[PDB]
Amino acid sequence: VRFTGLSLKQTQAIEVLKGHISLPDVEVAVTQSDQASISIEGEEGHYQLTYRKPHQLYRALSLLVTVLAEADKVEIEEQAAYEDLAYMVDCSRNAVLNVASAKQMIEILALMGYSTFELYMEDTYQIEGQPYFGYFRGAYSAEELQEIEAYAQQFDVTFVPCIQTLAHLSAFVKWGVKEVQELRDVEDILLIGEEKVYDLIDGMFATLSKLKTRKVNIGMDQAHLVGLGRYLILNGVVDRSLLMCQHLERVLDIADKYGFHCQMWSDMFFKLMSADGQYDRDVEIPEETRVYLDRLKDRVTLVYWDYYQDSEEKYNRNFRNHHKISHDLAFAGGAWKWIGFTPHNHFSRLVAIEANKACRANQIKEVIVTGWGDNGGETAQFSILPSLQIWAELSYRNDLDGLSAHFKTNTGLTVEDFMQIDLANLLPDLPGNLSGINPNRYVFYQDILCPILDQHMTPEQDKPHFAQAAETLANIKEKAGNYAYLFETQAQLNAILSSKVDVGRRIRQAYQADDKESLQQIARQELPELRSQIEDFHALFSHQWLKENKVFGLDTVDIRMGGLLQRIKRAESRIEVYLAGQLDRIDELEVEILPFTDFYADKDFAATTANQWHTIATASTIYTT
Amino acid sequence: VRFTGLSLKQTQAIEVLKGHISLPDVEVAVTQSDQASISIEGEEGHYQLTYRKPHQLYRALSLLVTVLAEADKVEIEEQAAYEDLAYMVDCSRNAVLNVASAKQMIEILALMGYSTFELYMEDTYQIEGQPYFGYFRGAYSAEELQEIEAYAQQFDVTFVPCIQTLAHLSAFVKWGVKEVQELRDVEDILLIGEEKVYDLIDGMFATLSKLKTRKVNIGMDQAHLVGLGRYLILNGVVDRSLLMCQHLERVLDIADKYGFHCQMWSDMFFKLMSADGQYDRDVEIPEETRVYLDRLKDRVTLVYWDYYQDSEEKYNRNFRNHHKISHDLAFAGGAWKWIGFTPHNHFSRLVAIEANKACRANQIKEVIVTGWGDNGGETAQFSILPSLQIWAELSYRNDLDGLSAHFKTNTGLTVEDFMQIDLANLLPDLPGNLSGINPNRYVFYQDILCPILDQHMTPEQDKPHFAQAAETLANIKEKAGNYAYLFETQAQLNAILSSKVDVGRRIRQAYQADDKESLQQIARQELPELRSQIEDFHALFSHQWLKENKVFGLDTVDIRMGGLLQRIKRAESRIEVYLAGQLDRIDELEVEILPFTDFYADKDFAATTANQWHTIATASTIYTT
Ligand SMILES: CC(=O)N[C@@H]1[C@@H](O)[C@@H](O)[C@@H](CO)O[C@H]1O
Ligand SMILES: CC(=O)N[C@@H]1[C@@H](O)[C@@H](O)[C@@H](CO)O[C@H]1O
Repeated sequence: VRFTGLSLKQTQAIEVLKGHISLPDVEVAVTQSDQASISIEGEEGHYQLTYRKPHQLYRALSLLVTVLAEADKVEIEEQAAYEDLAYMVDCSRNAVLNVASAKQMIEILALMGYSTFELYMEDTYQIEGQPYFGYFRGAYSAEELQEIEAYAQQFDVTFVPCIQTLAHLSAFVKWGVKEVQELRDVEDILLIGEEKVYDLIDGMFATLSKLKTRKVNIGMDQAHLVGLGRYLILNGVVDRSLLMCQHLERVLDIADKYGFHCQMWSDMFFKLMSADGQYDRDVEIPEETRVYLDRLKDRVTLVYWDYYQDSEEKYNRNFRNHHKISHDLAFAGGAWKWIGFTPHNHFSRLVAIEANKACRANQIKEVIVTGWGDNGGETAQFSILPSLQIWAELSYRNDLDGLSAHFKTNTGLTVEDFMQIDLANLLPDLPGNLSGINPNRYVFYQDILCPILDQHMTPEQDKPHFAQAAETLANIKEKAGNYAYLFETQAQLNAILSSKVDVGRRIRQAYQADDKESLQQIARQELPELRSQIEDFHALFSHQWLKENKVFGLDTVDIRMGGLLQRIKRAESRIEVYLAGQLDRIDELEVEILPFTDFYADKDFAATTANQWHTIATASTIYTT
Repeated sequence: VRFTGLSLKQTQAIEVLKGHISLPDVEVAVTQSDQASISIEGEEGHYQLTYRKPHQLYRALSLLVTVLAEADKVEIEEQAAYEDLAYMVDCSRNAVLNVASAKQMIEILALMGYSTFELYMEDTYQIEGQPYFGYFRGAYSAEELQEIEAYAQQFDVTFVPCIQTLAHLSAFVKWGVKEVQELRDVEDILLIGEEKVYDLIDGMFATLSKLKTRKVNIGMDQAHLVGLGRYLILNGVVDRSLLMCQHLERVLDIADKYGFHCQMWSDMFFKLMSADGQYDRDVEIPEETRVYLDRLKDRVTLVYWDYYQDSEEKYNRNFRNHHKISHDLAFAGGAWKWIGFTPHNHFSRLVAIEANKACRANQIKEVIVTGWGDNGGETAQFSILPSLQIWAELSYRNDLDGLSAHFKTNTGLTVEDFMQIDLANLLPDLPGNLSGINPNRYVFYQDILCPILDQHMTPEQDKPHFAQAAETLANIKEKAGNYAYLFETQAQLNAILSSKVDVGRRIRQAYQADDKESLQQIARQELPELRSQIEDFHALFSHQWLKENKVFGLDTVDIRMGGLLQRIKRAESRIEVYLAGQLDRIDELEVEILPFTDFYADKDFAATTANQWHTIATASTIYTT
């Protein structure tokens, strides 16, 4: 590859990206031009490449590599619909992306066309004088954040931290020392009005001000009981919509002190000013709150977040609700990686297509693609690359015609192969448009003796689905190069699910039929083999985790999986005592299984959504007193 | 032994009790008399024994066996201070007392002098038409409760179910079906004013009405956020003291429909009407509430519960507070068995002495001794027998001069030997008068690599304390007869704690000193042996659990211990990886350990209180989303 017109910075960036893409032997003249986000023209090995914004050079090169495998003549012109496209990684659900993996992620985002990289850190960044904040969580040092940001800057990608300045601070506020307890209202919510809370928040911005970036998402989502705990005890009943504004104004003043411009999640305005306390509502704004908001709206960008709607109209409705408060809006979409071990790129594609229509219809300047890790971070950080390419394609081209070819240029895999990563969730009888259906997770963590999700299993279809999935994924692993770990992990999981999906039911059928030879088989052969496979899964999972994340947080998985293993040993031992005639009855097996949840009771399929480890694993108490 | 004056019922009861006590070959003439709770006179093999209330015969027999070992001549007269002395077993914290153990407990309570046996059941009794209420919890059927009660009736011991009609329903309200969710306010609290809530409660009393007893404790403690969840969203802001009264009225109306008389925990009146939301307060009663409350207080007995005070004076202050609301009061004291694996009979003794003074000074007629099982029910049900004998002696004699001798008649062990059961809690530098200090539990469940309670350990003291305790307990085990299991369990726990108390610290010390030999030894000898020892403990614990309780709830302990075991394996593997030179640092060990809590920071000792498994075991998230 011969380039003319590059700076040293750009030539060095390109050197890094040769680790992902193969530049052919051609001559490319490069310039900045406002004419297009990306333009590439020329033929017979001599090409002219222009970008509007510096970071767009890297997507241009991915396009160039792609189209030259196909043809000698190139006519590319792209007009991105969004001023900014960002990817936000969850670093608060136990999985803290390690620095080396943050660098890989940045490289890929740059090839895809993202302008912005973001980390969501509730308590997982260090604040001077707050030793419990992020303690044993692998909180990023200021230096690590600076290194990560500086790396992104190598590709003209900007960095935006997503923090919390109200709720979602559960891992911090649990620490039973006065310096932390005095900051609390209730649950995971900080105490509005308490000066020590504003000292903490000032501390958050002092840390962040060590970065170059002056753009921040301050959070403030899901503070459902705000003003109703220690706040209510100290101050009595207040208008909670005004309370939100008072808090918001204090935080904005602190941001201003450090020169930051803020975004925030939008949901609490709607929840606190709607009759049934929900996000998706047209709001009745009390006049005093309307006056307060009118002055605050000019100082903050509201982020409408929605990972769920299957149609443009549903989004547009919410955009119209938001316009009643502000026209300075951004949108946050979803790269589904928060439903256990296995992502849902398929569902992500479905909703992105529709969200992109709505966002364009409402002149949304910025889309933030979110990669949440709900309830323990058990899905791989790189599991959702197809979703990321999907949104990039939608911004730059408004279609997916180039999705797989650009994807294979950037990763070595076709997007279709990569999206087989979803397989543990893709039961055949599901419609593609319902969210959160996560058998990958609940089949895995379910008990043996007390299988409380058993009514949601359909062994005739599920067993061969999982078995075939494991074979499909082993084949993809062998051609996945450096992405192999992802597929190996999923293959082993599907192998486990193919038998575990009904082992609990088979134990009960054998018990009821008095088939003792079968119980003996299950206790002495199948369940010990099940433990061996789970330990193999745990090893693969640990390799995956340690490759992507800091070690901190893996401990919760160690605990969860060690518990599962011990519960399988209980199944073995209880069966043995019964077979030895030292029990008349196995009481666990005498209990009739009820539906776990009725959330999809009306549908013809049996699967469901169950995404809390502690209620998957047992009907007993385990965290409560 | 030969008796005259016995009914058939009494003759049958004494036959059963010969299983516990050794009646000497003497002649006893028995009659009821008003002259004393119990009197015994006579000599030379011929005795006259009177009792006031039928159940007191059985304590009288315990006393007779005791004194006849001392002497031929007998002069006994007792006047009990309390009309009723009850023991309440927690059957809601995962450990549901099996029917066989309920019968043993009743037999022992009879010999001690208790008039009343109680079971605390949040969701752990069956309600027709409510299939999720007690699901997979080992909830008692009506027939099991009837059997337990009829068995108590054999000894003229009455039965009082303790239930919940407001909060503490967490194991039920988690179930994600509409028929459960529609009953919810917030957290573990039912939705006041919802008719389906009142249908549920009617169901509760429908079940209980199948019993003979017409006395019930309806709960209503600790509903901290009542009115502030779904209640607030549906109904707006209301006077919460009035809300409580409205709910209470409804519940009492349901009780009246079935002929019940109610007791209730008193705390929410004080908490809702005090300015800081605390129990130990003389409260200003709002005017509208006083009207409502004065009516309600004539329909229910308030139970002042307090397990913590080391002085009469503090109890007296709270009695005075209560007396400004009602003179229809009972008192609840504590047999401390809710702080992990190991009871605190010693601390129970200390507070009982002072509480007994206060109850006597305030004319209290009924004392309920409570045996809570907080956060998984991991302490043995029979671990607190000394605390039970203590309260019986305080009622009947107003002193403990007879405590050890009556205890040994009743159990075969001196009370001093039995109370060694407490040892895993009895660190030598603790004063006797501070509650909740439970190294038994937190030393056990603490992580290895990330030992977040390490600052609370005092190895030079604690190590020989635990090792010596294990020997002491092994000796007592050998003379404990049918109670041996209790001491066997505790012996193995103390053996584990003597090394585990500082294994995390020694790993850190060897790591910093670069003592790779000690790291090897710890990885390859100590930690595998530790896992072996914990598996033995798990085996002993399981035998104890299955002897005393239903199998339901053991699963949570399997999970917890399974997870601990797996975390010890992680410590082994991380060290190995490091020893192999495939890591430059073990990041877990580079984190400086802070105090876990400042609760007892001002004291001379290092130990503390930490009684939530999920926060002992990890600093990561584990139940939150
Ligand atoms: C702003 C926002 O997205 N908040 C939460 C987020 O933390 C994560 O849990 C996500 C996926 O389930 O759901 C949202 O309710
Ligand atoms: C009425 C009552 O005693 N309520 C609770 C009880 O459930 C138990 O948890 C106990 C020991 O901690 O503490 C209490 O505050």
